[PDB]
This record gives sequence, C-alpha cells and structure tokens, in this order.
Amino acid sequence: STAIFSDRYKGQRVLGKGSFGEVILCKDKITGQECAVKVISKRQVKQKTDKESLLREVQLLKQLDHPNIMKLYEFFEDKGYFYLVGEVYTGGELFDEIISRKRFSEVDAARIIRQVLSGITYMHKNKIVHRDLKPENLLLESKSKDANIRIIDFGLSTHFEASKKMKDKIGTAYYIAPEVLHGTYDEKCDVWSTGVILYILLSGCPPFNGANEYDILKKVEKGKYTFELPQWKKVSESAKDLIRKMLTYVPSMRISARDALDHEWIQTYTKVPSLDNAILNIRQFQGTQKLAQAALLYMGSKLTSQDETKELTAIFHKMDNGDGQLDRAELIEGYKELMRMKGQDASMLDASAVEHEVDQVLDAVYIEYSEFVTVAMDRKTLLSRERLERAFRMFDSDNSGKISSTELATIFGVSDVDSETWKSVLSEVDKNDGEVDFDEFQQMLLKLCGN
Ligand SMILES: CC(C)(C)n1nc(Nc2cccc(Cl)c2)c2c(N)ncnc21
Ligand SMILES: [Ca+2]
Repeated sequence: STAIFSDRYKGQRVLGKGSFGEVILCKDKITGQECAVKVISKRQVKQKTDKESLLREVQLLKQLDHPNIMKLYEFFEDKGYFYLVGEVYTGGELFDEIISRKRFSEVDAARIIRQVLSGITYMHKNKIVHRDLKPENLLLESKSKDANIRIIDFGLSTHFEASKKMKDKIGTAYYIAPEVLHGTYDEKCDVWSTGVILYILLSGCPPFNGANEYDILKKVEKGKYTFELPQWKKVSESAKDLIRKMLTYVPSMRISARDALDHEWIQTYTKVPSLDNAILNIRQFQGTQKLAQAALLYMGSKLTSQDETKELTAIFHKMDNGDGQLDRAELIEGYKELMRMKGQDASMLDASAVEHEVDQVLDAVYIEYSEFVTVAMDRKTLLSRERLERAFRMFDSDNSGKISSTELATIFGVSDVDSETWKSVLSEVDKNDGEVDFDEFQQMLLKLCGN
C-alpha cells in the first residue's frame, strides 16, 4: 500500500472505544471534511482472512449505500495498523436517547426496528453479515427528533477475530445467536440479535439473562425464554408474535430480515400506551452495563499507566548528565520512543500530535523528568477516571451516594469478577457493611488490579 493516513487526515479528538479499536474524530487536511476513523492495531487484533479477502470486502463496503448503514469512505493500512475512515454521527447510542425521554411506546419501538431491519435487509442482499449486532452498534445520525439510526461495524467480524478480554466482551452475550456459539451460522444470526433488541425495547430486560457471562450463554444456547414479566401485559400480541419468529432457534425456520419488515406489527405500528416500566428497566440496564464497562476500563488504564510510567522513566534515565533534568527536544524523543517500543497511540496519529502533547504537559510542568512523567501519565488516564465517577453517579439513580452489596454482585457479575474475590477485597478497604461509596468502590477496583 503506497498511501499514508496521516498525510491526508489529522486527529482532532477521541470519540470513544468501538469493536476492534479506538474511534478518532479526524479532519481532511485539504477539504476540511470531518470523519470518524477506527484504528485497528494489527498486534492486538488477529485477521480471520487474507489481505486479498479484506481489500475486496472494503471495496464493496465503500460502494454500498443505505440510510440506516454507516458510510465507509476510505481504508488505509501501514506496518502495524488498519484505518477505517467513514462518516461521523453525533446523536450518540440509541439506548442513551431512550433513557432520556419520559414517554416510549410500541410506535417508537416499531419505528426503531423498521430502520434496523431496512439496514439489515439491504446488507443481506449484498451478502454481508454483522454477527455482533447489539444496541452499542445502533448510533443516531444527529441530536434531533427525526434522527435516523445508523448501524456501525457491518462486515468487520468476518475479517477480525473477537477479543477474549472482558473489557471488550462486556454486553455481547445477551445478543449473540446460538448458532454463532457453535460455529455454523449465516445472515439469520442478525435477525436473532434484532429480536433480542426488540425484546429489551418493549420490556427493558434481556430475554436470556444471568449473573455472569457463562450463565447468559447457557440460557442463549438452551434458547428458552418467556413473556412472564408483568410489563408484557401492556404490549400487543403481534409484537410477541414477531419476537417468537425472530427468536426461532433453528435458523432455517427463523424469519428473514425482509419478511420481518412485512410483519403485521411493523406495518400496523408505522402507519397505544406508554411503556413506563420498560423505560425504568432500560435506564437501570444501561446504567449497570456502563458502570461495569467503566470499572473494567478503569482497571485496564491503571495497569497500562503503571507499565507506561515505569517504561517512560527508564527511557528518560538512559537519556540523562545525572541531575535529573532534560530539554523539550529530549522529552519529545523519549516520548516518541515509548510509542516506537509499545505501539502508536490512537490519540496521537503522527510526530506533530506527540510534539503538541509534550507542549500541553510542559504548560503545567531543563525540567525535572520525574515530574513530567507524573503529569503526562495522569492525562492518559483522565478519561477512564472521570468516566468511572460519572458512571457511578448515573448508576446511583436515587443519589444516595452508595451502592448495595446486591448491586455490587450485579455489577461485578456483568464484569466477570469472581464473587469470592471482590467479597475479600471489600474487607481490606472497609472492615466495619452492606454498601460502599464511590471512594470505597474505586479502592476495591484498585485492589482488584494489583494496587
Ligand atoms: C464508538 C463510537 C460511538 C465512538 N463510534 N463508533 C463508530 N463507528 C465507526 C467509526 C469509524 C469506522 C468504523 Cl468501521 C466504525 C462511530 C461513528 N461512525 N461516528 C461516531 N462515533 C462512532
Ligand atoms: Ca444509591
């Protein structure tokens, strides 16, 4: 490949973490067009196919166009990374918008799922399967009332191997089709996933639920679920009929994405009481998923920070007369060497991004390099520490300031943290019971990652 990513685009801001890599807000250096770029590290992510298979799917994906599918513009590849450049959406995740509004009904759910099914139907006609369809992959085009839903990451699971790390697997077991767990699957796995999303939109509870990942997967694999919750009494029988056809265990007997669009419930509710119990259960579910995710990313960032702190200190030690002071030019070289040894960071695309990152640290801090490391490494974790407190405060819906032991079991259950391990961890931080405040919860996570 004779085309460089950094020569055409410049990083502006980090948008978040997606499947297989970080998503950066970028801008074309000539035309000024803003774009979302997913950076996939070749070291941290294995390819399921060859280079020729990936290049041909990317070429197809670039020519495809549907209003409920993300637009892919470009694709780049250097020695250690893949860069998927496409359209940026600012409306956020679909479930984050549902928890904000006070009224939600079957007319809203039908309008949501019709968009999702139009996108899936279109992508299935072009022989492209998602496999990992879940609410996080449903983004809203803009912060508007009539904001369309854009499905992201279509086709990536065919070419990139799924992560085994829980910080990347969180919230996926609820939506995965049984045939995907056993290896023989086709496009019908995306109808199952949509069916699960539809079940959560109308009730606020996953149909296959459990206290941990393996318990959820056991339920999925058995394939049995009920409509025995009181909230289903308020919902129509045609909605229940569609879910039954979408959550049909044998994929050949399961409804297609196309035939799901012609279903009576779609055509009737896109041409009625508000589900108030569903909104309260989606709000609770979203808060729980986001706090467990923030806890895992907080522990990861603390481990990444400890490794990078000690590695950067050794680089500045070898570069030092002995007094412990270094110049701006030396600090940039030592910082650039940290990326050459531990891979390029998603936030810093080129040498200019590193030069400005050192300038931002030196604004706060011949300068003491031990002081520079402390500040520079706290800026790498800033997003993970603040997101944890924000996620703890959002989860604490009644603003009591604490979370019960029952909520800790549910949070640590979704994080796959062993019950006996976290129960032993709270006794060391708080000896004398039943609940923890944010400081104690943060102290528990610090002890769970060797601190
Ligand atoms: C994960 C977040 C929500 C940050 N995200 N993911 C996004 N998905 C994405 C981006 C680039 C390439 C590819 Cl293959 C997917 C995405 C997007 N488009 N706009 C805005 N936020 C996006
Ligand atoms: Ca509380």
